[PDB]
Amino acid sequence: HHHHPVTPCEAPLQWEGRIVLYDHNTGKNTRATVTYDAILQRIRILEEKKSFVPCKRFFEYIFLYQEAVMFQIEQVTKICSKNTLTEPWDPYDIPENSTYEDQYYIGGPGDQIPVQEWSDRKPARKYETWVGVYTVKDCYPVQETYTKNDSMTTSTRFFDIKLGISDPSVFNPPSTCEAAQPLLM
Amino acid sequence: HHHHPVTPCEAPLQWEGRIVLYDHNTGKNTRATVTYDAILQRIRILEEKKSFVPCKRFFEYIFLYQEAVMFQIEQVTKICSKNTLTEPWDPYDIPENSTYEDQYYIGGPGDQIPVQEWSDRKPARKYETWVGVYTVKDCYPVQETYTKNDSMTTSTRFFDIKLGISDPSVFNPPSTCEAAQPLLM
Ligand SMILES: [Ca+2]
Ligand SMILES: [Ca+2]
Ligand SMILES: [Cl-]
Ligand SMILES: [Cl-]
Ligand SMILES: [Cl-]
Ligand SMILES: [Cl-]
Ligand SMILES: [Ir+4]
Repeated sequence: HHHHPVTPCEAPLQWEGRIVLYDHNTGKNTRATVTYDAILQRIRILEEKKSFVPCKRFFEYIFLYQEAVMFQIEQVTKICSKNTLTEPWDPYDIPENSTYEDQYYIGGPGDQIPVQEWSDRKPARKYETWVGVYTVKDCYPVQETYTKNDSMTTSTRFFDIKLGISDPSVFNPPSTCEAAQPLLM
Repeated sequence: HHHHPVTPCEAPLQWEGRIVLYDHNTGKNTRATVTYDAILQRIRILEEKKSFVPCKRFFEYIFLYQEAVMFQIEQVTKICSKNTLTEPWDPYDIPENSTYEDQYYIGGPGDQIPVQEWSDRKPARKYETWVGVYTVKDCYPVQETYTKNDSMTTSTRFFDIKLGISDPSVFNPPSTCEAAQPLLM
């Protein structure tokens, strides 16, 4: 008998890593290099081009939540958009009041890792809007599903995570962002 | 005035590296990981698959010139061919009697490398059948063009070369080569 943990582990506050964003609404899998900083509430997201995908435009996003602004740079053409942020900062961590779902091992004999699953499950709602899988040892994000705001659901996978920000230069918006608010999409 | 060098540098005898084979006769660019051993006169060549090339079969070649045999393994299906070698061993080096052509730098200010060009040029023949480019410092192969045997010409580029054979296991033919001489092509 293992004690149901009273609160979730604390996710790391700063890291450089890579994600896949699976958007169910359009079926698109966006691959990205991420710089994540829950202390200054900024996140920088660089989309990746793969061989022979049939879209031609790739974006860098710099979310600066402490200055209420997001910059979106078309990577090739360097066209920059500057937009106001209305929405609060949302960390990649387990909220304090989350429901404990389970603990299990991912992978094989010898090469396997213990992880935990948390959710926002509560008896009043049939369906969860949030599920997070996090390592037991270091509380690193592994996967999140997020059903939020009338039924736009995303699935995020996280990998190659490295504690710390070895390159803070990425949060400086480029010279071209003396700029306006386009919808680039 | 630099003295015309009396003999070419001596190419390294053993290395692991990668090549591109450009065959003019068919236009095909074959990318390969190579294990090269001029002492035991063996060479092992592993073709590389790239995303969405329209051929489906990729070969490992183990040339054992000291036992007069070559093994060709279809990589996925592991079908093995065992063939006799009639042809003598040919090293990746500059033959002793080669004509000196030139010395120059490849690349830019700060990031540039000095290399030499040798050939089999002689006044009796209008066209060279062999041209080799080799580093000045270490005599590493950079590029060869080979017009030999009625006008089948190949161009080879060499890169990521590492002195020594850190993995001799590659010269052991697989369990499936209790086997016969197919033409796989
Ligand atoms: Ca969150
Ligand atoms: Ca040769
Ligand atoms: Cl790719
Ligand atoms: Cl790739
Ligand atoms: Cl590829
Ligand atoms: Cl690739
Ligand atoms: Ir690729």
